[PDB]
Amino acid sequence: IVGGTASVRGEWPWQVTLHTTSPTQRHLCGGSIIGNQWILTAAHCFYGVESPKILRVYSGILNQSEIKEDTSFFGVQEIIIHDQYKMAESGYDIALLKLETTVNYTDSQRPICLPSKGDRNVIYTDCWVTGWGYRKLRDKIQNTLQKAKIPLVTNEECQKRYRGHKITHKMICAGYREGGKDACKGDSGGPLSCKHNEVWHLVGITSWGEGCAQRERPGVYTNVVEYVDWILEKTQAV
Ligand SMILES: CC(C)CC(=O)Nc1cc(-c2ccc(C(N)=O)cc2C(=O)O)cc([C@@H]2C[C@](C)(c3ccccc3)c3cc(C(=N)N)ccc3N2)c1
Repeated sequence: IVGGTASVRGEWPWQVTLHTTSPTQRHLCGGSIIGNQWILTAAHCFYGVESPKILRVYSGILNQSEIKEDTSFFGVQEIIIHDQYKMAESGYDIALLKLETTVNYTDSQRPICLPSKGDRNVIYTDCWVTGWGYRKLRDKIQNTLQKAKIPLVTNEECQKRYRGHKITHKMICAGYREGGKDACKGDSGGPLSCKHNEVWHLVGITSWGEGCAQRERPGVYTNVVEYVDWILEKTQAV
C-alpha cells in the first residue's frame, strides 16, 4: 500500500495473508474471508502454484512477525480459478480457495458481505484498500497490515486514464487524480472494502495498475458484484 497507515488489531477481520511454505514462510497474496470455508482472491497470484498443499491461509494477523510455528492456519483443499482468466489486464482476475477446515468466527476473523446484485447502483463513498504490499515501486513486503482510503473512479474516467486498455464493467477503478495512495505489489488478491449503511461490502479485489500511486493512474480491481453469480456457482455446487 502506497500512502497508507498501519492498521489497528482486528480492524479488517476478513483480510487474510496467503503464504507459501517453500523454502520458508513467505507471504504470497492477500485474500478475503467470504464464507466459513471460502477465501476470495486474485487468479494471477497462482502462477506456479501447482498444488493447494503448499498454501497456508492466516487470519487474525496484523503483523507478519506474529507468524510463529504454533500459529493456527487453514489448509487449502482446492484452488478454483476463473476459466476465462488469461492475465490481470484482460480481466477475470478472480479465484476461490476452499479451506480444509471451517473458520470459527471471532472479533479477529469474520466474513465480509458480497455486494448485492441489487446494489450495482449504489455509490460507495467510504472505500479502503488494505495489504502487506510494497510502500513504493522498489520495496518489500511490509510487516504491519496497511490501510488507505481511496475514491472510486467511474469506468468512463478510468478508461480515459488507460486509453490503450479495455476497461470493462467487470473491473472497477479507484484512485486520486493527483495520485499518492494506491495498492502495490504484494497487495493483490486483497480487498477493496466499502462501508455502506454501517455494513462493509467486498467491492473489489486488488488486481493491477500502471505503476503505484501515480497521478491519473487509478488502481484497477476485479468488480466483485459482476462475479456474484460465478461465486455462487462455485461455492453452492451440488
Ligand atoms: C515475471 C512477470 C510474470 C511478472 C509477475 O510475476 N507479475 C506480478 C507479480 C506481482 C507480485 C510480486 C510479488 C509478490 C510477493 N508476494 O512477493 C506479490 C505480487 C502481487 O501479486 O502483488 C505483482 C503484479 C502486479 C504488479 C502491478 C501491475 C505493478 C506494476 C508496477 C509496479 C508495481 C506494481 C500491480 C499494481 C497494482 C496497483 N498499482 N493498483 C496492484 C497490483 C499489481 N500487481 C504482477
